[PDB]
Amino acid sequence: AAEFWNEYEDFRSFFKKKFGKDLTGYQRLWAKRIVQGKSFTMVAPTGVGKTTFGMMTALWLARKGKKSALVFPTVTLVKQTLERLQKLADEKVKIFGFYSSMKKEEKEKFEKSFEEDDYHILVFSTQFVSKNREKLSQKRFDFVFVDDVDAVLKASRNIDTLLMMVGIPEEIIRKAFSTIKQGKIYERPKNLKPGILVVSSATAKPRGIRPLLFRDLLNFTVGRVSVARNITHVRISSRSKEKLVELLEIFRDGILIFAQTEEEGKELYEYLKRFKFNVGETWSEFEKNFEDFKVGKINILIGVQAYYGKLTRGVDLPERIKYVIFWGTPSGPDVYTYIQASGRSSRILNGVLVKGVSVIFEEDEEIFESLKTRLLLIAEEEIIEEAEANWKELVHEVEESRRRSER
Repeated sequence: AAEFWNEYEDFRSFFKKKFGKDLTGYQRLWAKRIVQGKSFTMVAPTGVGKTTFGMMTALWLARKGKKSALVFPTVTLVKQTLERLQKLADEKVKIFGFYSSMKKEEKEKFEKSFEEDDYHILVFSTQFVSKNREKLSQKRFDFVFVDDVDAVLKASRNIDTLLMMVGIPEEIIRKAFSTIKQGKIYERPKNLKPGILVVSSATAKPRGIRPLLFRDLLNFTVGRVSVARNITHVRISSRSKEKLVELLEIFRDGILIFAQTEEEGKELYEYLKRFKFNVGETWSEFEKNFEDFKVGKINILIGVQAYYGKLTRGVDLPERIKYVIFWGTPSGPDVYTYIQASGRSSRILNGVLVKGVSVIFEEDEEIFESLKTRLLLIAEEEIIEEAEANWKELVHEVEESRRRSER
């Protein structure tokens, strides 16, 4: 249901009349948001009417004299949307588009009204945004629809451009980021009333600190942290293979070791094999070493830190994977790789979010401190020092949480 229902049914009707069919499940949901002036990420598959909704919404906003911008990754998408719009458009609505392979006549029409603010709907690509950041940031759109997600996150300058495009002053963006950098949360001014920002998808390769400005300014998150987690993060201020040996001696079983490089991984594999530990590697034979580890044949599994890796993301065994050890912090620092990797030790099993332990071996105070603040902003989780870690109690929490799971 929706408070502001009257605007929802007014949207619902207009859609069915113009488009011809009724809003779909996702579209209804999205509809109830747009009606309330909430921005959001379109978490849905392809072919369920993502572009159609953005298009129809812009049309519905034009009736009330509100302006929209529709940003696409390709030119053909710009054309196709322009064509569809001008066919569905009424007599009043002013619609203009722009791409490089456009006629000089049609180009000047766009540039004329663009400067004169004589438009209701604008359609251009992500390239256009890169060429016209200055001019764009000087305009406020009630609705901005971004189809390409990576483009938004490729340059920190991009995020700022959209933000200002939705009526968020540059001064407020600086103060917001200045606040977020310190690790605090920024309380946007309640009298600002920004426009609607809608991002079509979520990047399979997110990067940066910038993407957090949507969280405090438009109250939505571009990135895809996990629903929830129960992980204890502990840091070891060195690379002591023997500080490691005495950890494996109490952990004993269900251990994953992520090395920065395949070279350092082999070195670590040699050392542990030399001390007669039951260890296996994943760079040579993954399918077989993981199944042995899965069945209990192998106690320790060593791998290589990679964003979309087999061991970092793919593996799904909360009942088997209890402890995650990082031989050096993922290069970057790569909080998203650390996040995915440490999540192997903690997820829902038979109605219990089991307890997981993540240990980081980092000697570089500088690199570790970066990882710490970033983990705090993204996953709202902290990393404790070895001296605050009660290993016996941690091992207990790991075993006890997997009994309450069997219940």
